[PDB]
Order: sequence, then C-alpha cells, then structure tokens
Amino acid sequence: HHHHHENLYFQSFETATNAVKNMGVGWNLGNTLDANDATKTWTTTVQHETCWGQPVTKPELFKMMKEAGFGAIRVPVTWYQEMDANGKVNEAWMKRVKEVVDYVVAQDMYCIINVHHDTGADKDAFKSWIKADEANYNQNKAKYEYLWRQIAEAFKDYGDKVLFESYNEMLDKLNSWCFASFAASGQYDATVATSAYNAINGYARSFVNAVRGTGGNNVRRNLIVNTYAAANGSGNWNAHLKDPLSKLVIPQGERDHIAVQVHAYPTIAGKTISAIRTDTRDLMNGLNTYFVSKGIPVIIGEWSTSNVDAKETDYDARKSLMFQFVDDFVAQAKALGIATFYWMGLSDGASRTMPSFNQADLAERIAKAYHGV
Ligand code: NA
Repeated sequence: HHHHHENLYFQSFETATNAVKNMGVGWNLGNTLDANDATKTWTTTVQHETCWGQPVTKPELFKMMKEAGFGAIRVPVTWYQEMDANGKVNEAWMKRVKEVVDYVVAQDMYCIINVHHDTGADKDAFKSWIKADEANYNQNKAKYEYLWRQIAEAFKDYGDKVLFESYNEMLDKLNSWCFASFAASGQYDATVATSAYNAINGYARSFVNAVRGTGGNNVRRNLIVNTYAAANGSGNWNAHLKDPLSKLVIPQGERDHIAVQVHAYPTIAGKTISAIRTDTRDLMNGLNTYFVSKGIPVIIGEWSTSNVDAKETDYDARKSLMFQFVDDFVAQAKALGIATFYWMGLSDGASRTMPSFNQADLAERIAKAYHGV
C-alpha cells in the first residue's frame, strides 16, 4: 500500500531559450531584498527588507502581478550584510529569500534570484566586494563560489521556474559604466579593461561551476550570466561600447541551460518616437549579433527610461511618449525571443501591501504590449 512512495517525480528542465520566451513580461521587486546600508548591522530580516522604504513583501502582490499579465519576477538579493566572516549566509536570511521565491512560484511565474549590490559603484561608506578586476576575482573566487554553493543548495529541489543570475552590475575598480575602463584617464586603460573582462569571465565560470557542482536539478537549471556593468552595447559614440558584449565568454560546458543578461534604460527625452524606435532596433541588433543569433538567449533584466530615477521622470513629463516607447521596446524584444523585466514602479511602497498598482496605466501598457491583439 506504500508503493507510491518509491515514485520518482522526475523534473523536466526546458531549454533556456524556451524559458526566456515563456517568461512573457517580467517585473523587478527592486529596492527590497537588495536593499542595504553599509553603515548599519542588521538583527532581523525586516530591517534589511525595509531599509529603502519598501514594505515587508506579501504573497498577494504576486497574485496581482500575475492577474495583470506578468509572467516572471526578478527578485534581486544583496548578501554581504547577511554573511559571516567565513561567507556563510545566516539561516534566517536564506529562509526569508526562500519565502519570497515561494510567493512568486505559487503564481506559476518564473523567479530569478541573483547577487545584487554585492556588485556596483562605490559610494561613501558603500564599497562593493565583487569587482570586475582580476586581482579582486583571484582574491574573492573562493568566497563567491561558497556563496553560490549555499544558494544553489537551498534552492536545489525547485523546478525550472527558478533561475539563478550570477551577479548584477559588476564594475572595474574605477566604477566605470558603459564599458570597462571608461572612467580612466583618457576614457580608456587597456590594462584595466583586459583585467575587467577576465574577471567577468572568471566570476561567470565560478558561478556555473559552483551551481552545477551541487548536483541534482542544478545540473540542468537555467542559469544567467551578466555582461560587464550589465551594459548592453548600444550606441556608436565610442569604439569600445560593444566590448561588454564581444568580450564575454560563455563558460565551458554551457549550451542549452544558459542565458545572458543586460540592462537597458534608454533616453527618450528630446527624441522623436521614430528616433526612439531606431535606438531600440540598434540595441536589439547588438544583442542579436553577439548572443541570440548564436543560440544564446538574452534577458533584459532591468529596463525603464533614462529618467526612471530623476526628480522628474518620463512617466510624469512625457507619459504618452514613454508608453509609445514601451509598446515598441516590448514588441521588438518579443520578436527576438528576449524577455524584459521592468524596474520597480507599477506597485511601489505601501501600494504593495494593499496590493494595488500606483502606476496602473503603465502596468497595463506593458502587459498589453506583449499580449494584446
Ligand atoms: Na544580523
């Protein structure tokens, strides 16, 4: 009578190409588990989750996102304030991350978890520990691999709706945006640039090896590696703009369960919609040239416009132009099989607790840009 206990419930893992198509339109739970304040030490998970003014996340938020047409949630996570001297993540924090992931997959949406403000631009008391610098890579490889082994072990038994992302926006020691060494004297330093791409590629290898080495489902889980700075290669204003794309090396052994991620915050202010569509076409063309055309699917894991964080956003100042940009950006991405994840907005702050969209018009616009006939 206990024979169904021997049942092996085999878990299929789709290709990353199909995963990225099936994600539909996504959203970022930003400024939440990624929030951090280097001047503080936490004693509860709530202090971390709420330190940038977002509420403690509840499952109803994701029911609302799903019903509005979203198919995937990126859950950025910052780990360094949750790690001891040896790099061990405390159990309470890992349990909380798992709760939020559960909230997402309960809606049959995809969920991406990453390593977020462990990377990024130094500022005041904040100095990111993961840097696109080969000396930093050599120094921190062991700790970074241990972090990914821990995350991978915690999430090993989840099916293919859960994806892992190696690192967020890793910069050189000069905190260069756009391309490695842009912030150097003369806007280039070949020594720094070469070091930076070696480090990106090393961290990418370390991530894949650490995750796949934990075995089981993690041998086939769909994994995501980001370019230098999550830069997207667009533009012709400097001859190095494509280097984050062309200098990325896909780790050995990867083929059917690997994706590449970039971020995009195009400028629309001061432009006509025709020019904006052309800019988006140029962005997508580069992603096609270096990745999609070679069978490497791409995720635009954060997007909005360049004024997303400005005192006057494009949503306020030029809403219709922004919506025309949304329509075309989502459509051009969809035609290439590239998934997009909008950065914050939509349901923000106390609105998430209701739950309610404080940008209902934009949420609907994004969903209809993908699903509407
Ligand atoms: Na603590």
